[PDB]
Parts: sequence; structure tokens; C-alpha cells
Amino acid sequence: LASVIPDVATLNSLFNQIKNESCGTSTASSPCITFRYPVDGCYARAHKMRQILMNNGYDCEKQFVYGNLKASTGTCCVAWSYHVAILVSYKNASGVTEKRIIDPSLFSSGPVTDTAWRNACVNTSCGSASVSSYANTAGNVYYRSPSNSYLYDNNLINTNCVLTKFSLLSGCSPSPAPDVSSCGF
Ligand code: NA
Repeated sequence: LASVIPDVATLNSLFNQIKNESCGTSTASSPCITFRYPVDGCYARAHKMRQILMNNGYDCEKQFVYGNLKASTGTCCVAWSYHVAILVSYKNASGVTEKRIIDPSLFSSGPVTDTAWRNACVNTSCGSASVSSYANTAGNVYYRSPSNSYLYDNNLINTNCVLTKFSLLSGCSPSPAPDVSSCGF
């Protein structure tokens, strides 16, 4: 298991592998990743992206951002108290380590800097918005509270259950998302 991806070609491959699992595509396996439904389930999307990296022999970090968050899909807005995505480390063309967020719910075309990512979580086309804090964690953290408490989903039982519950959903409705209380760990 490697924390640093060896090159940009591999980072791009991994991005494509993640995008290929998006709900709405012919290419995805069960459960598809519900990037088109940004209302909720970010934690599950992130952990499923991490599973794809691990399938490939890589791990990553999570970045959690907290605040009065607002994001747009291009036709509707969602409001969040937190968001999470995977923060991938890789070696650039001269062997120096760089990091990028992968989050196709906000950036469908490729990896982006964490500063661009956090700014998309405070999108003022959806009204007032601000970041109160952000934190990086090991990838294995499923959720991090603003008080630095961790929860885990090591066998992806919660992840897969939530993704399945949200499988048919798209856009910014329904909001709140349907109940996922019955999904275990
Ligand atoms: Na979420």
C-alpha cells in the first residue's frame, strides 16, 4: 500500500477509473458513485473513491471542510455544514510530491488543488458562504467532526449501503436526502 502515486499518468488513470464509476454512466459497477447527487452522502462518495485507489495499491488522505458551505452543479444549489473528498499525493514530472483533490461532484474534468476545491464549497452564486475550518486526515477516516472525533467504515458497509440508497437520485432534490439510518457498519 503506497501513500504517494508515482506519476501524473497514474494520477490521471486513477481519476478516470473513479469517473467511470459515476452514476449515470454505462461504465459503472454496483453501486455507482452518486456524484450527480450532491445533497448528501459525500462521506460515502469519498470512501468509495478511496476503495478504487486501494484496488490499485494506493491510499490517500481525506480533506474535510466545514462552514456555511454552498455549492452549485450548474443548474441548482446545495447547502452543507461540511464536505469531504480525497486528497491524493503524487510525484510530479521532476519527482517532487504534489497533492490534488479528486471530487467529481464539483470538478468533473480532473484533479484540482485543495484551495480551488474549498472555494467551490463556498460558491456565492448560491448565496452567502464561508469556511470555518478544514482538516486533513488519513484516508481511512470516514467522518471527522469539527471537534476532531473520527468514525470509520473499514469494510465499506456503510458506504455501499448509502450509495445504493442514493443510486437513482440526481440534482439538488430531494433535500433533505432520504433516511440512511438503517445503513450499518
Ligand atoms: Na455530504
